[PDB]
Amino acid sequence: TCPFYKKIPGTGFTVDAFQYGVVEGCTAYFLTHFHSDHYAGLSKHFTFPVYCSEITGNLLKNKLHVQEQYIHPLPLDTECIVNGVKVVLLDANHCPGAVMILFYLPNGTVILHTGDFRADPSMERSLLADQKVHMLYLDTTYCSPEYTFPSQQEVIRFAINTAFEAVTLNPHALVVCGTYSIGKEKVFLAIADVLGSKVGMSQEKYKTLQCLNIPEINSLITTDMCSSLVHLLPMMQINFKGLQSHLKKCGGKYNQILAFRPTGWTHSNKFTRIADVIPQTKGNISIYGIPYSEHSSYLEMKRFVQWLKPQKIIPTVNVGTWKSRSTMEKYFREWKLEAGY
Ligand code: NI
Repeated sequence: TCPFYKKIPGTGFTVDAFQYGVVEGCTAYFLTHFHSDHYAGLSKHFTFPVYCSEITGNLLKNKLHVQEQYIHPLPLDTECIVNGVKVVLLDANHCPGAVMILFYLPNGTVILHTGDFRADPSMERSLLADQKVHMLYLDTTYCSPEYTFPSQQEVIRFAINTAFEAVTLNPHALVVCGTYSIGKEKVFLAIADVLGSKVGMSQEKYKTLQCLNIPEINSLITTDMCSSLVHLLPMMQINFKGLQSHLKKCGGKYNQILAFRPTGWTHSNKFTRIADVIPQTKGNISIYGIPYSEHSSYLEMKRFVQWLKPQKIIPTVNVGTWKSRSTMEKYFREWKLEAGY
């Protein structure tokens, strides 16, 4: 059964609620982004209307084979009417095609559902600036002050410099990057660009990337592994055994692997600045864990919420424990008392 924080009161609408069978009274199903915890339950057999971005809709059609007649893509930053209710999709600064959704309820209530997001000051100059929001359904993934990590730009700078240095010192090194979902494409694309290589990958991953409207993509990716010195592999293979095994397959073209595991936050962020990060090494294989986040840091989330001044906040992440729920409620009250709304 569908939980309360996936329902939009005063509408026939749900958000990210595909794993509960037919939801009672739901006339339209919104999908914020193509990540499996959110799309869970969609397939070619789904026969209700799905509302989403253009990119999410390309993925629904080509990866899950949802039939075209039930896909309703909407443009961003554009007031649209859906079953009698005005909605707007805004860029969530998450993975490709990820949106936040503003709902203008018939009774005058305004609701913002962030989906998954990485709050940024640029959002303070979207269509959010124009009006009041009564209820915020907030991605609270990292809602605790211990969650600090660098900007995406700093992390990419570290990665490009690291890869460029290693391959310039050794022209026979291979760079490997781990993946398990869409998002974080900048990591592997930036590395390939500085090295003048295309990124090589499986047919299934190439297919996924072809759905994402990235400019000049035919120029950056390939299924021909032998022509590439940046390879993508599944995240589970990014360990000394899986990499030793991959190196065997490259037929004596390479004698070293430098690999990257983009993670979210890890506890080493408590102690170690991005500049100071070092790999785990065994023989001719080095592995860097880099904190490339597509969710708000605590400080980024706090700044967004204190700007927005919502009347009520409903968390959508870490909602399963009393300890988490209590912690999050205490922060929302601090924020409110500090800023005065
Ligand atoms: Ni996500």
